[PDB]
Amino acid sequence: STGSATTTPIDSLDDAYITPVQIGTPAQTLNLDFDTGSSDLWVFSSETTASEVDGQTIYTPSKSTTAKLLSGATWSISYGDGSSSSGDVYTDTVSVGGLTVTGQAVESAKKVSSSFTEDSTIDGLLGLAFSTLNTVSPTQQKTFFDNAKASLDSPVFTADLGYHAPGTYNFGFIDTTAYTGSITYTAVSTKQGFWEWTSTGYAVGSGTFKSTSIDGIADTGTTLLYLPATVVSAYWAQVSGAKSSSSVGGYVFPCSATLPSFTFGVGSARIVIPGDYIDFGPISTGSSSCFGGIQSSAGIGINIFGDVALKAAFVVFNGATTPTLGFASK
Repeated sequence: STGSATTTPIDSLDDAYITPVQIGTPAQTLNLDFDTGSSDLWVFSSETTASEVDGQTIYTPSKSTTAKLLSGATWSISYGDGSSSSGDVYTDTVSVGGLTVTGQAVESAKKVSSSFTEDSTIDGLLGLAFSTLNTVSPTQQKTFFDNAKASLDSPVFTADLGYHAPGTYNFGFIDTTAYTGSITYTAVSTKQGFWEWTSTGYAVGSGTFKSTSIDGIADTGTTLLYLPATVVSAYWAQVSGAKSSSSVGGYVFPCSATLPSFTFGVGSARIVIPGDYIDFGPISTGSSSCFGGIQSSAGIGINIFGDVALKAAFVVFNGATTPTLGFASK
């Protein structure tokens, strides 16, 4: 089997991407944030504290003939941005782009933090990291991908995120029309539960490539590119007037600037992030200070190849017995 679904930016900055997901019988379609940095499929629901719902579409398990309470199971998750959610668990039928999993754990939120409430466009998350990170207790549950894997034509999914445009998540096949050149594959460590890999270096604009190992994670659920302070300083030094602002929470730059590109290495291959991808617009409405899309990972504890980086590539998440990651230009 295979599946193919379009993923759409939630706003004009590509802050996140939503993908429609069918849950239950008859189908209830919710728009979920596919997150290769976590491993829980959770949704706003009929159980979510009413004051914490503001515009989201909810899953109502009592209206699904295939829903079953997973008795005694609870979940609770905290994300890198400080947001969180928790609740109980149902199993139900879940379909993405024509690919169906029966008996998928659907984690129903009883509580969500303010960031989730305030984002009316995101109805929940669909985790695509390794199932070892799943938070369901006392019986850990599998991701949608893990459950689907055996049925797929090939044990892979691909992320093809757009810049200010829709893109695609495919399951079970590699669309050879969706990228240019060849795909370069690189090793993955699953030791921390992430799609963790080592970039071979970077360049700023038309500058020379610096060969240096940068361990980090491919994380579709993180907006920006978070890299070591040395790398980030070298980038922003090429933008007149750019500075790190503790009050704003990162590097800012004059909105009048033209940003240089940023290149990262995948083995001997190179992925180029155009400068425009690194512009996250005014820090507040009407400001002439703009927020940067490359930020320091210092104090996160891990480097993160988030959407800024991933959207410059066609990315293969290869879930074979020994997982790997592939990157192609597009």
